[PDB]
Amino acid sequence: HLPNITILATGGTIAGVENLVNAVPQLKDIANVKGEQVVNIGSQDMNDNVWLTLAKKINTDCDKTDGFVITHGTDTMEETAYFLDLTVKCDKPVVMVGAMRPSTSMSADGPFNLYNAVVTAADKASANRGVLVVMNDTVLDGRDVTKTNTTDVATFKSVNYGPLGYIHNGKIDYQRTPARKHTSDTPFDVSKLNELPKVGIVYNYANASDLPAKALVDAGYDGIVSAGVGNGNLYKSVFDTLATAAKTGTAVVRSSRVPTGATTQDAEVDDAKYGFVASGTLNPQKARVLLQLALTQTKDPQQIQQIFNQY
Amino acid sequence: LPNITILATGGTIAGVENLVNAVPQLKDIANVKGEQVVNIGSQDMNDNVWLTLAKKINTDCDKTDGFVITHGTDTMEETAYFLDLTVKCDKPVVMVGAMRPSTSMSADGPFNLYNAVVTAADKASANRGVLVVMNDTVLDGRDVTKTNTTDVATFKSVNYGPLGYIHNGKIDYQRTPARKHTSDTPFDVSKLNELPKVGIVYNYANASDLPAKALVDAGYDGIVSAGVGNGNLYKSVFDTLATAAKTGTAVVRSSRVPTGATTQDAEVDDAKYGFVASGTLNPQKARVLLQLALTQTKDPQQIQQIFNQY
Amino acid sequence: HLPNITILATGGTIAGVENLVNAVPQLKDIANVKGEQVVNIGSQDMNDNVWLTLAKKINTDCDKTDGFVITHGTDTMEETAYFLDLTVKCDKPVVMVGAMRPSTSMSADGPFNLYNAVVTAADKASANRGVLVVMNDTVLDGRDVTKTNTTDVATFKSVNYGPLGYIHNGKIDYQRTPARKHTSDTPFDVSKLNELPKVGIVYNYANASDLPAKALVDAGYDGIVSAGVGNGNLYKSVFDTLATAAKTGTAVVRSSRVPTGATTQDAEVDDAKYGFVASGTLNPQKARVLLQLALTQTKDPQQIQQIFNQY
Amino acid sequence: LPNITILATGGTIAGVENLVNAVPQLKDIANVKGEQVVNIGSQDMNDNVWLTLAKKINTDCDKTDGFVITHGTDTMEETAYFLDLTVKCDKPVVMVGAMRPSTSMSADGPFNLYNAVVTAADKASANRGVLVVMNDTVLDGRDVTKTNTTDVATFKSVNYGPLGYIHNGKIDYQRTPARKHTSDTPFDVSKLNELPKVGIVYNYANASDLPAKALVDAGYDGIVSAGVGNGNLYKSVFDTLATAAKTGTAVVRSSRVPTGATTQDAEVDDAKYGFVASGTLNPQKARVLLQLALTQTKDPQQIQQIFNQY
Repeated sequence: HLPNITILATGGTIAGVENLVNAVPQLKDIANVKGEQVVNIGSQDMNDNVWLTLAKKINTDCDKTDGFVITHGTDTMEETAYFLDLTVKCDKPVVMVGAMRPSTSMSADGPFNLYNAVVTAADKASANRGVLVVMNDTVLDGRDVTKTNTTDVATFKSVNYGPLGYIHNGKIDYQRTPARKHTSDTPFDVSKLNELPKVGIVYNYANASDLPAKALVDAGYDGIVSAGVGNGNLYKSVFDTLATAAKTGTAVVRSSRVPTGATTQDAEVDDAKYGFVASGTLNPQKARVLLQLALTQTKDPQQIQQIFNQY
Repeated sequence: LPNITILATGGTIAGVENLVNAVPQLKDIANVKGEQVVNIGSQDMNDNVWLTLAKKINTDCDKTDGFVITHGTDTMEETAYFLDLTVKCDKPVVMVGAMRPSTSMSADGPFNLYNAVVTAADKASANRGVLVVMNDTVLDGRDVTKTNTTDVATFKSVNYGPLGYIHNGKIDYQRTPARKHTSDTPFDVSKLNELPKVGIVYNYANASDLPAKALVDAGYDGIVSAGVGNGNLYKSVFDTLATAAKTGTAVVRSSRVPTGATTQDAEVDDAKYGFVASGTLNPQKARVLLQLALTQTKDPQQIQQIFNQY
Repeated sequence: HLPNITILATGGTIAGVENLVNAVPQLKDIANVKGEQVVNIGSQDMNDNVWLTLAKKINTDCDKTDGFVITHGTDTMEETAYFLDLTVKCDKPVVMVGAMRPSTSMSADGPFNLYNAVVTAADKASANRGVLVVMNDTVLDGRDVTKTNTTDVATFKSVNYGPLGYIHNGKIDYQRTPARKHTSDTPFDVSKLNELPKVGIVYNYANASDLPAKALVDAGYDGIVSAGVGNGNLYKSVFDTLATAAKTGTAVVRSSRVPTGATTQDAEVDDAKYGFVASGTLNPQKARVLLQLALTQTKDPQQIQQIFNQY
Repeated sequence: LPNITILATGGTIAGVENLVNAVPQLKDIANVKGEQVVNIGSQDMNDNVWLTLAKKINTDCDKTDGFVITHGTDTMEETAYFLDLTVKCDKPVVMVGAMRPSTSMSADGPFNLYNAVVTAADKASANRGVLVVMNDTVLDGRDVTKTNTTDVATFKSVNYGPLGYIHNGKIDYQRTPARKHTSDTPFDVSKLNELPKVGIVYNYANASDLPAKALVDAGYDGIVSAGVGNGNLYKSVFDTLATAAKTGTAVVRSSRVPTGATTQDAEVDDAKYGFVASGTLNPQKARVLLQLALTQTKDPQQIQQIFNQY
């Protein structure tokens, strides 16, 4: 008896959706695989509608399978993974996987990546660890995982807290699990939502224009995430715009363009004075995910900060 | 002992005249003179300070043996690259800051400043471009970047590595940047009062096109895209920047991904759209080169050549 | 009411033992500190006797304090930390700390390192995580922590599974804990031992002499750890000597000189055929610690392998 | 197309004559000829193979445009440095291997070999020393090391970084090693049948002196210490090596620590004891340089100078 694993595809094939058991025939040795094409897009075009589709599908079909593998482009896999980490209520394994080389190229990584993703989704030890990303023989938690390099097959790393386990010869030695609350331990419930609160991201740098921030404010955005410099700092003109926005109903989260480390609460910005929230180790795109979901529950900055301290 | 000028741009990391008293060991390695150029937090760094610093270094080159610039860490990597392209003095120019306040336990500023002066005093530091010295390491201004929000070891040359390490006041240099810098560039800011307007837009799932449209509507000369993966763009952002490029806006594809190049000949046909690929330059560094490129040319093929040489 | 923290010193001072509350006066704000000089040596001379002294002291004095900080040289801190991780039965916090710069040098790291070590030992959340190392604002588990650079203040990293938490403004956000069994979950009990089994380490490289391995065998060593090349591979002459030793009573553990990754069981060496044990992610010096302790319980290679799979 | 010679030292990574059939895309970039020099696992690499490879490359230099050497990954970093010091051909010499078996899913060997040939065919690769090409990256033979036991991305130049990255068959080189290599070294193995005996001892808590004593008793010409921290030694190991140095044994302090230099002027008075500090050379790389140094001199001051130049 092998586990039933459902592959949900979101784009092109990473090996070579119903043909994957022929493209990677050794999947037969580890699982009974069934494939469904959910959508077909490049992940640079990933969007809220696809996120809601995936969460609802996994939650609806949880009782019909033993685990899920989602094939997904690498560019925004880290965003989808965290969205699902917060909204999936199935605690069976949910594993995302992609490929940094075309499936037609020399030494394509897709085939073995898919094999190892199925290994992970079939391992009972993978349950209750949240939504996972499996790339380059490594199991990574959906919160901390990020794409660190533009081209390397080894690009995906959990840059602050490290991987959960390594895969060798079809076996995983798990030595870690994420302590932040995920899946069925979060209050986020998207089962009935057709849309998510509007949250945009602005970058900070020398001489930064306030026009991007102002355009999101003019459009009535529900939240703005700042990709700050250093420990979440803001260029003066951007600071001025976001200070006004926070006092007129917009939720403002300070994150950082710096690729590792937390944007902390007790540094150079008096968040309580301005009504801002500090993102911790969540990078701008991950902080956007959590802020959108926070905004389904509350608009209060103190309550949003508590959310950013727990999930 | 060599004469070293410390140009301060903010608060102390260890008045500016007092640094020899804060770090008395500096007297054993250099004759130090300090000047306060501006006094701002580096999160508020801007074009006017960049122009002031380049002009000052170029004007005072003959008056000193080397320069150390004290600077906040948040945007040091941007100022370093700007100076790397516009300074024509080939005497050492070294930037330094501190990740812990000078008043805090185990403050890093004192030894960082000591090592920055060591570097500026070392004859072997000349002709290597503008340098950043942090955590016992000499880093080239092009590749150096702040990798962590809090760690004293945050500054790293994440693609090509450091130039040398400092131990007991001595540097073993094993590398130098091949990209053209300082007097090997055509960028000459000596007579400029302002720089071309270049903004940065971020890409992510469901990204709004409104930031890009706002820069276009303001007549920006260039826009850098902090793309996903190998410089890819969310569809609506792509569409806005493609239309803008047809009108003459310079568009550089960079990446929010912290290491690796945004390459030509990947998923985006840059020649078709009139875009430029930034290579290993991250968004804020690509902005620096794009502003300077736009002092010379608006033509995308020529801008691409600049992004392949500097 | 502040916690009672005991500082156990093993060498020179890292800040500036009873004077430390004067060298770092802000310790008064976070703990009631008492210091004891256990030994006074450079950690390059660390040895079994000091290890046994420390474990027995912590176990004896557990009920007299709220947590422990051990000041220790950096060169072998990673070895002592893992030894204590396996032998301490006090589940109150035990934190090791050192300094990469002299306490008299510019920007000495010792003072703040000690402050943060006391913060960690005083945090109730630090309990039950095993023996810890606190360096450069980071809390690291004793198993995976290793010295990665010869001079950098940021040298200590948990290179396979990452840190447990980061320290900012005297507060720790713990997001991980080690899954391998430690402290009171191990069977290793050194309370009555005056000596440990003899275990030496041999290096592998091109053209490697068998003479180091032969000298340990001739001396009747109880175990030998190989610092293998790649995934625990051995130069032919070293392989030949260790194959003979394993069949004549010596325990042989394959580790690797490679600084990250596991020496795995199902690679190029048939460990069952030769009676060898694979060390997993334990580097040679850490594998020595566990092998010495395994040898207090058993000489059987299969049982030693199980130990290397659980601790 | 350039003529590239593939010298194989073990099993295939993608007979040796068949590589153009395993990787047909090689025909689009080079005229490839293969020769099997030896057939061993690289964990069994040894002095005789090193001498064979250096002599073969030096003899056949005029007959080809570049060399690729296929080699096991376990000791590739040692062979690369040996060749980096002894090859006098300044045409490209590139080493390559594979972390996954050629028969396994997503085997890395095929593309690694393709990129190695790209590198050997690129005129810009010349005069950079012996190179290792792995995971789309060109790495200098001195600093390159295997950092992980299993990862395809294991090879990194952990102190000074890579020389260039390979994308779509093109290399952007931004660095070159400053330490002297190839024809800038005095090491000449053309007439040597053997190399001086150099062994490596490890340091750790409670370390036995018996390994060191065994090498001394065998009359080893040199011993490298894999020290703790900045090249420190356990007392009993120290005492044995100090006595041996007084008798003429060459002793190099390296470090088991995987990055950073073993420096002069730290905790060990090298001049007093007659020891040599290895710098950034790890134990196995320090052995390579020490063996070659001992073909020229037994004097510790001269050996230290060699460790400061190569």
